[PDB]
Amino acid sequence: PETRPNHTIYINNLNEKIKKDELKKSLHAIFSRFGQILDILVSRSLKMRGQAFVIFKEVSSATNALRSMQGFPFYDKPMRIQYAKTDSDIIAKMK
RNA sequence: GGCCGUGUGCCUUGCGCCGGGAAACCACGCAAGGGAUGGUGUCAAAUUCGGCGAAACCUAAGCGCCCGCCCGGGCGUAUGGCAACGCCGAGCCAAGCUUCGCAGCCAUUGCACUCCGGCUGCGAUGAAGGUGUAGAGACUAGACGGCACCCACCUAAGGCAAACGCUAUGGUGAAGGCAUAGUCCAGGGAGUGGCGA
RNA sequence: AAGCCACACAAACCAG
RNA sequence: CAUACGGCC
Ligand SMILES: [K+]
Ligand SMILES: [Mg+2]
Ligand SMILES: [Mg+2]
Ligand SMILES: [Mg+2]
Ligand SMILES: [Mg+2]
Ligand SMILES: [Mg+2]
Ligand SMILES: [Mg+2]
Ligand SMILES: [Mg+2]
Ligand SMILES: [Mg+2]
Ligand SMILES: [Mg+2]
Ligand SMILES: [Mg+2]
Ligand SMILES: [Mg+2]
Ligand SMILES: [Mg+2]
Ligand SMILES: [Mg+2]
Repeated sequence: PETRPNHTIYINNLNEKIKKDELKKSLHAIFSRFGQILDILVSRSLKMRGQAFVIFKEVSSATNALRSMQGFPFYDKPMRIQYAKTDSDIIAKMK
């Protein structure tokens, strides 16, 4: 379902075969139509595989991303999005 | 093939010893013997270039002594040389391991911000051990070699235990592979030709 | 000298 | 005990 608003969004249920360095650019171009993107974290580890965190400059870029991109097929797989349960280390150094 | 001897590598015993180790025991220095040194699989590849050392042993230019002197000689000696062998820089290497890529399958629906699941497959780099290092050398093979286990003996740090204590990822079960076993091919056996003293 | 290098070469044997 | 060296068979 949904959680409570955040600067960063939690993306899961991805295709686990797409490589780290390739996927970043496939995310930096597709989501930049909501606003500016700060950083995209992707790990291929057993725990973090098929998961991605996308950090925007403002909430407006992330809130619309939750609605406009909910269910979008990405490499023949549905894209599930939730709000982040924590604030990113990239964000914590400013506030 | 045997018997005596010298050297060097070896192990055992009985000595020394601010080294490492928790102990076993390893390493170090020497001296006297040859009684002893467990097992099964696996790996067979690279085998290039270039420097550093050696004992006995063989020989005697130079130099020393001597045959009173020269002419010959004689005696000592390595600094010359053979060579068991001890090793250094660079390049390459099989399987087993450290770490990385890509592919393949099995898992995994997982909230991270430091990196990270397991296999089998090539390719890659790490640390061993090789190789260079045979009588110039060519080639087969397993071993005394690299590797995983297996067994006997010793110790027990850590882990286990209330506890006498249990337990090996720690020791001990030699060195030989500067060619070991083989089959070749140098070499001597057995010729002249230089160089050398 | 001991030994080294080049060419030539018959055996069993010795042969790292 | 192994390698190599000096003798001897
Ligand atoms: K000690
Ligand atoms: Mg014996
Ligand atoms: Mg070959
Ligand atoms: Mg003289
Ligand atoms: Mg004279
Ligand atoms: Mg003499
Ligand atoms: Mg000498
Ligand atoms: Mg050499
Ligand atoms: Mg060789
Ligand atoms: Mg060898
Ligand atoms: Mg041989
Ligand atoms: Mg001859
Ligand atoms: Mg030899
Ligand atoms: Mg030998």
